[PDB]
Formats: sequence, C-alpha cells, structure tokens
Amino acid sequence: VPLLLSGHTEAALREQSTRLLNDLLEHPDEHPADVGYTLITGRAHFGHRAAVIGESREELLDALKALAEGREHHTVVRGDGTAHPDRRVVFVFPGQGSQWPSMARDLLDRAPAFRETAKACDAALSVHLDWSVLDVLQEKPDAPPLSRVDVVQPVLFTMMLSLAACWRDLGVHPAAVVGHSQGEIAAACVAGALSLEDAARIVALRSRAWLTLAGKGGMAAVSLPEARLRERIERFGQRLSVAAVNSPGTAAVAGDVDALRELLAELTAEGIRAKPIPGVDTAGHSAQVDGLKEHLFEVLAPVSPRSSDIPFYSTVTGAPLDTERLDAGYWYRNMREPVEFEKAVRALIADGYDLFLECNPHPMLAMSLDETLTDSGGHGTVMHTLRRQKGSAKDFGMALCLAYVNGLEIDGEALF
Repeated sequence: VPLLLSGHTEAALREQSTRLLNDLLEHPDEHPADVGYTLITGRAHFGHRAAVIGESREELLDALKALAEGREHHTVVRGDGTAHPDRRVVFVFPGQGSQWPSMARDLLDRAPAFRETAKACDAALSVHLDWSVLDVLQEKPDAPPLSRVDVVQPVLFTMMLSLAACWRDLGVHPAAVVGHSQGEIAAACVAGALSLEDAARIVALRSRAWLTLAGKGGMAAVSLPEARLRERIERFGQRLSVAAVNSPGTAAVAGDVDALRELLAELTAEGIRAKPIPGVDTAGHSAQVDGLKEHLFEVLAPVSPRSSDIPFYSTVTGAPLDTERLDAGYWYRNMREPVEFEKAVRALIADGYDLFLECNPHPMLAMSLDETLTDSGGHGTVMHTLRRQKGSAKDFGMALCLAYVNGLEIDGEALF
C-alpha cells in the first residue's frame, strides 16, 4: 500500500510518521488502504514529503519508526531538492528500444485506465492492421513477433498512451510533452494534437512502410558532441547520418549497417562510448528514409491536426509549435530529419519546466536529460515509469511515490 506523508517541516513530517505508526499499533486489523486514502484526502500536503511501500507490516512498522527518528531506510523515499507546491511535469515520449515482452502483462490485469486505453488503441489500430496489439501485449501464442518493426511501433504507441492514461487517472497530468523520434506520435496524441484515429493510422502506416528496409540499417548511440560526431561521419557521406542530438556530449547515428560497424569499431578503439541501440533494425533519420517518402505521402494522408491543449515541444524544430501544422509532411520530417531533443529540452528548461517523466516501458533518455539539465545550470528532476522486468502495479506504485515525493499530487480516490 502507498502511504503518502507530508509536513511543513521535517519535524512535522517526523511526527506525521509517529502518529501513523501509533495509529496502526493502536488500531491493528485496520487495513492500510483505508489509512493510505485518508492520508491523502484528509489533509493538505506540504514541502517535506516521504512515501512508504509496505512489503510486510513489520516492514512498514519498522519503516515509520525510521522516518520518525530521522534515519534513512530502504523503503522510505524522501523528497531531495525541488518541492515547489506547484511543480509542473513534462511527459517525455521516447522512441524504440524500450520494448520488452511482458511489459504490459500486469497493468492489463491491475490498472483499469491502462486497460481501457490499451483496448481503445487496439480497436483504433485494428482498422489498419490484420493483427491485434492486445494479442501481443498478452503474449498470445499465435500473435506476431514484438520485434518486427510494424509490430513494435504501434505496440509501443499503445504502451505510451496507456501509461499516460494511467498516470492521469492517478492525478499526474502533463503540463507539456516532448517526443523523441516515433514517440512524437504518442506525444501529439497525449497533447490533444491528433485524434486516436489519426495517430493510429500514422504509426500503423509509418511502421508498415519500414518493413521494406528492416535489417538494411541500424541506429547507434555515441557519447560525442554533435559536431565531433559530424566530423567523424563525413567520410561515409549519405551512408551515415546524425539521427539525434540528445545532449552536449550525447548523440545518435543511423545508416547502413556496414558503415555503423566501421564507425563504432573506430570509436571503441579510441575509447569513445558508442553502442548499437538494441531493438532497432531500421535506420530512422538517415537517407534510407528518402526511398519511403513518396510511398508515405500516398498512404499517410490526409490527417486533421489541431491546436493542442498542452504545449508540444517539437524535436523536428527543437521549439514549441502550433500543433495545427502536424500534417503528413510533418510526420515525414519526423521520420527523415534529426531529433533535436537537446534543443527541445533547453527550450523547456528556459520556460520553467524542471520535472521530466519518461512515460514508457523502459527509460532511454534519462542520462541525456540529466546532462542537458546540468549544462543549463538550473536544475530539476528526471523520472521513469516502468523498467525492463519492472512493470508491476507495485513498480508503478514506486513511481507514484517518487512523483508525490517530488511535489506532484496523487488522487487517492483512484489508487484506493
């Protein structure tokens, strides 16, 4: 059970823990779920925050004693840094590589909001595909492979929408969105720029276009400033491209597999960190995409983009953008051109965003985010939702705790 605790000073928090310890001791057989709910609804919330997950009663009873006594404990997450009563959260929607087979299995069982958005995506998507996304997410035996590129992209879309729906139901709402590569499709849908219908079609046809070129190219992460990466890939010409600028010191390269192998072999030999991005067999944001362009305009048009409810920081432009302009030609640029994620995050920071949540099955961009934040001077927080092999209700609970503890507000009516 998540037990959310606050005081206007450390001492007040400490007392809040003793009262709670005492309450459960002076009221056993009283279930924490009822205590956890009034902990949230029955009381305001202040700048000194702690959160507790109860593996066992002895576990929590011990945990409350620790917090009450001012000593760290493994199961008691604390607010360390920014705690402005009204912190704003940016939902970050990364691209491919985050997928894992069972990522959905638990939340389809345990989380109503996740499930309904998943079934919604599945319906919308089925109009276009001769397979079921749900089938894949519940690892049904005859369902197609997660790894095929026309499967992964709709599936990860569904994931990133269903995770967003799950957070919002539990009272965490994006004040802005930024997407990396294909993730800009989910971001647009979460921001209200596309309908479900248009996003579904875009990711279905965009990803099906990619089947032609699966395994004729790849993408790598390298720890070099864009310019130093550009220096090194000149000699390959159109064989390689800058795929992403994620941070000062962090970037990505995509293109022909032979050329990547050479470049990485060179970089490793010089002791520069560069690795292939696992779970990608396509060269997004390279000149390989030039051969899909005509096919895409023929199949991926027309869409009906609209001004978004919340701001959209484009990683095509690297700036805020009227999402009215998210037409077919935009989505081709989304495929073709470099992901300007550093620029978008600089813009977010300078507009006063300081909490970035990766809303996806495994974090991809944490390190790059932390780097741009450090380099901007003024600081903030980076979170994730799920990790590989960590997508349980408890695991999202852990995420809620860290959300609460960083100044976000939870809806107890939802999680209780």
